[PDB]
Amino acid sequence: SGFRKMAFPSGKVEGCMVQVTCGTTTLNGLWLDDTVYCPRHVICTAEDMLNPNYEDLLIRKSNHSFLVQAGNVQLRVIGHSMQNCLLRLKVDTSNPKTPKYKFVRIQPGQTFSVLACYNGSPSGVYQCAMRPNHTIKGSFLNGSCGSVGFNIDYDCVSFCYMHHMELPTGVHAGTDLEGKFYGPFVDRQTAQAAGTDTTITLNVLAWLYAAVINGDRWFLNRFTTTLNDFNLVAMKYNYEPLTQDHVDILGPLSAQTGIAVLDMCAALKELLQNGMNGRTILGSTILEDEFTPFDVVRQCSGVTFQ
Ligand SMILES: *C(=O)[C@H](C[C@@H]1CCNC1=O)NC(=O)[C@H](CC(C)C)NC(=O)[C@@H](NC(=O)c1cc2ccccc2[nH]1)C(C)C
Repeated sequence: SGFRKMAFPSGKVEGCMVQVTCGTTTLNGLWLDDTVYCPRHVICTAEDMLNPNYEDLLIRKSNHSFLVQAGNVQLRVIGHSMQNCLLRLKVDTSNPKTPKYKFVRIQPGQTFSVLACYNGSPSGVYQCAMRPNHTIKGSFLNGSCGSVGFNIDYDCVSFCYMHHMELPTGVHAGTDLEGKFYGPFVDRQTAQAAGTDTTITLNVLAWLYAAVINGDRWFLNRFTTTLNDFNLVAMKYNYEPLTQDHVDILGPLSAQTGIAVLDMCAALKELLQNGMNGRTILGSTILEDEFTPFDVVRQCSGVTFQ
């Protein structure tokens, strides 16, 4: 029993973190086989960052403009290219600790673990949700760029995020491991704001199913609702509309609890309209939206506390 925001064991990823220096800028890189991936703004000076032309900045560098350090071992750069907002540095050694891996671009609402690193050295692990507005609420200081987000399936690390910047509201933006940003953001120290955000309805619902699987039913009710009548309540409270696809995804959790999806939607509508009345759900006083249906099935027991 219990329910916590759980990150994946970070071991396979720790063995891939290195340090990349260029000029006076130092950040982290990701060392898979004979390539190190890192944000391209590593090549910027402080004044380059306000309006950089990376194509022009990069052609002014050679292989030995880049210092790559793996623990105490220096790695020699033997090639370099720009892929979108990343640099790919080819090195003379292939990482013996390279795990089975993929590069994946995640969808909004999905979760992943972040390994926060400084100077190529892991320092912390926590779980994040890609928000609807394509930011994450991370915890990043100076020197954190090149930290990666990932999921682990079996033995395969699915890298899905690399960190680049912090927005004025204190939230974070970055790219997939092909260098394409999530959201409309660019790696420039310009005026850039997060779009308005929304609550991830599919995740709130999945977490109510988690609460029932762990033996709590106090928030349920005798009513039901149509998809359309729920979405009028969703609009009022700044929740994403629920689609038939979301209902289908919640199918297995509905089967393990015997609570029909639209019956749970009626429960949520009631929670939104009436509040929680000083009570908690899985230890929380608010409706939690950073757990996917996959997160719930992963963490919860397959047997309901009936
Ligand atoms: C990576 O090393 C570093 C990590 C941030 C430092 C603090 N917390 C972080 O996550 N990222 C950077 O330094 C960015 C460099 C590239 C984008 C070229 N720069 C920033 O993150 C600054 N970036 C902004 O984008 C910014 C400032 C600003 C002011 C008004 C309106 C919009 C707006 N965007 C940060 C302020 C540190």
